[PDB]
Amino acid sequence: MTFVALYDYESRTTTDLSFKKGERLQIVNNTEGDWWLAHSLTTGRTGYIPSNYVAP
Amino acid sequence: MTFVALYDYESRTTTDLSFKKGERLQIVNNTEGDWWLAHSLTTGRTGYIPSNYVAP
Repeated sequence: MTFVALYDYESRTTTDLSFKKGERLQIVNNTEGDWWLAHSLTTGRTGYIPSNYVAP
Repeated sequence: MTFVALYDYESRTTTDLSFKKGERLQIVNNTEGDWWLAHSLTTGRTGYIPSNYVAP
């Protein structure tokens, strides 16, 4: 259910969450799933993807 | 190792990857881990966090 921040994190974009070590966080269930850093073998581009959009 | 895009996805920020259905993608191993949408019970803010930054 609930996690705790091991480290400070400063947001790098408009969608990530800043937090300081020790905060208590709850994971939100979204349709998109976990996000992974991926490389497209098709296009050569790279960045984060919604795991629920892909399959092995 | 390798996944395939089930759906089109259009990037919403500077760090996500756009792709069209059918592309082949490889997951990149990063230090940050998976990213989760989280809600901070401490601050009330919400957004994506690097899973490796937190523990239960």
